[PDB]
Amino acid sequence: MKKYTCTVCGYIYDPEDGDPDDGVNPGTDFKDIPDDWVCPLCGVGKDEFEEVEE
Ligand SMILES: [Fe+3]
Repeated sequence: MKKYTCTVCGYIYDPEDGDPDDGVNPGTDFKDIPDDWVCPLCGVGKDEFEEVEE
């Protein structure tokens, strides 16, 4: 499971951690996060995130 970055503020979604306080449990791949979820830090939608490839 890849990490994704919010391209607006730099927040990194790490699938190991999830975003549990917004209902996204540890182990949830980015593509399975409900599509109305927004960046916890800046509030933009999923469409401004990009996969972290390295
Ligand atoms: Fe953000």
